[PDB]
Amino acid sequence: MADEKPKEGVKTENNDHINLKVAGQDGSVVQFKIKRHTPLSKLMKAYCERQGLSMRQIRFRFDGQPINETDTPAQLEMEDEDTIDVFQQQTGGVY
Repeated sequence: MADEKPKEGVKTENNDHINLKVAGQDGSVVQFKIKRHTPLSKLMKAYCERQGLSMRQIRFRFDGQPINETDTPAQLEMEDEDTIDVFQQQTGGVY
């Protein structure tokens, strides 16, 4: 069915608080914090804002199984300072 798709920056209640590490071999490792029920997308958009060198070349992957955009750390078990391997461009960023 058709519905709204608000993709803006906003704050919300505090559910959980886990840890994550974006180890980009094609760029650099970066640590960040997020809640249990939170759209990883919000993290992507923010990334570009800082280092918009490869927003269309981002792919979160873990040493166990692939990850999508409609997924969460709740049913992924990716907490406790879990470093999710991520790949990026080769001639666009800086590694």
